[PDB]
Amino acid sequence: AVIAFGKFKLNLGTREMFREDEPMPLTSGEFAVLKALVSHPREPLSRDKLMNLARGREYSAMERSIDVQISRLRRMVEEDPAHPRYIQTVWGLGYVFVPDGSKA
Repeated sequence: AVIAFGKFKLNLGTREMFREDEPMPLTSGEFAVLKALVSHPREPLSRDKLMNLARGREYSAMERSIDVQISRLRRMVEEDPAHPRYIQTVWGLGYVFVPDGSKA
């Protein structure tokens, strides 16, 4: 279902994410993008497959952005876009989502 954290809060079903209360809109592209990652936990996929997955039917076949999107996504989830937690960007791979942390 939705994805909430100790402080952060996210929900695809409602497409509403916030941290502590700060309401943040997640456009199709964004949500779809993240959703993709939230669709496959611990699954490293290339930047292409990233937007690709998000690029299904809904209006997500135009906003070709992942590096800029992810970065922004890594922020909302992690105030500090340097030391994330549920976002493990791999240059070799692409973008993996390891919740809590186990093995990149």
